[PDB]
Amino acid sequence: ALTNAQILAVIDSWEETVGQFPVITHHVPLGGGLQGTLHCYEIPLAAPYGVGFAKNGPTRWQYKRTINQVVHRWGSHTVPFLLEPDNINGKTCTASHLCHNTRCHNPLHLCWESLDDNKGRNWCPGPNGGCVHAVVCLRQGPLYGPGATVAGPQQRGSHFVV
Amino acid sequence: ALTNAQILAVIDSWEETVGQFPVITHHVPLGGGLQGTLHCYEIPLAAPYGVGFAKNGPTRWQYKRTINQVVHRWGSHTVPFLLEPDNINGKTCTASHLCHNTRCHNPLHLCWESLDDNKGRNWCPGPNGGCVHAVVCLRQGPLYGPGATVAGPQQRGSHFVV
DNA sequence: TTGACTCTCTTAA
DNA sequence: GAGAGTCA
DNA sequence: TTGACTCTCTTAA
DNA sequence: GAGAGTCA
Ligand SMILES: [Mn+2]
Ligand SMILES: [Mn+2]
Ligand SMILES: [Zn+2]
Ligand SMILES: [Zn+2]
Ligand SMILES: [Zn+2]
Ligand SMILES: [Zn+2]
Repeated sequence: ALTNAQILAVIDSWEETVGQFPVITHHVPLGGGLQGTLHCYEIPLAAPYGVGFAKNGPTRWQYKRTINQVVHRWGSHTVPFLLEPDNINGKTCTASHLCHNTRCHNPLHLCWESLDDNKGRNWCPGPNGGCVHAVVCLRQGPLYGPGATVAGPQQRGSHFVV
Repeated sequence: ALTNAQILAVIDSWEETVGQFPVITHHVPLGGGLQGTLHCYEIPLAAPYGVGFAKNGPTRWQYKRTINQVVHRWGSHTVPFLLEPDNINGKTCTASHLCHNTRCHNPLHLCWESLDDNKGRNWCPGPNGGCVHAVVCLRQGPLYGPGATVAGPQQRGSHFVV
């Protein structure tokens, strides 16, 4: 089993490599009509991606290191959290982008939480619009808003009450 | 079926059968520290479910009718919206429970919207807690809250900024 | 040991 | 959140 | 014609 | 949002 020192070494080599990714400045809604700035460290669109990185899906990557002749591989956004509990309330922990930008590997833009918590950030009003996430959102969720519902609740007869 | 008359007949028959489903009262959070009452028309747990209904999944049902000697079948919650566009902005329209209760077939608890709009209601603060859905929520979403994030954004070195 | 591909899987609407 | 097939 | 089962699929995290 | 195989 990899030691804590060895894991810290993986985390450090990961940070070293990701820190050299292109840094892209994005202006983002914070909620409450305010705008803020996020700096994403974006993995390249095509190979080569950086030492240890490889693409396993359109918006999926993995980080790989070989330690004492054994190959180890992790989801590319999971590496910052290798020393954290990997489940909570019986739910698997997932890497969760506070910037909602999959290519970003900035660990200051990631948290470690259930898939439900993760998904729900998409509709959050944002840190200046009423976010109640204990680990606060960095921005308003991209899907926040009135929605585009096509048809509302309705009945033709009188069989129902709300 | 194809004709408006035939579609109205399907909707009316569906409403008549669903109108005989047991009415179950559910007290629900509305947001803002307030609570309300919903009356769900709940499909039975086991066969027989009602004329035209059959279960295709633990929480999935279908409605079927024979028109012009041909069998026509729909997802059991889609029938109220058979006269509505089946897509919006190129995204498939889905039946969406405002009461977050799958067994419920009360059309006054259903809306017709994209899967994203549908999902996002799970985290809405609710009609008295700040819901901005244009077709308003009937209750606070069951997943609204601070979440249970295990680890927040963090770095070991000094390569990153927010 | 490393890169660049390949494949399938999870969850809850 | 969906569609469709197999039997009786 | 109607009922009661079976199977796999879609989406975007 | 994930894990794992192949080949050189
Ligand atoms: Mn996310
Ligand atoms: Mn729903
Ligand atoms: Zn980012
Ligand atoms: Zn938030
Ligand atoms: Zn209901
Ligand atoms: Zn709402």
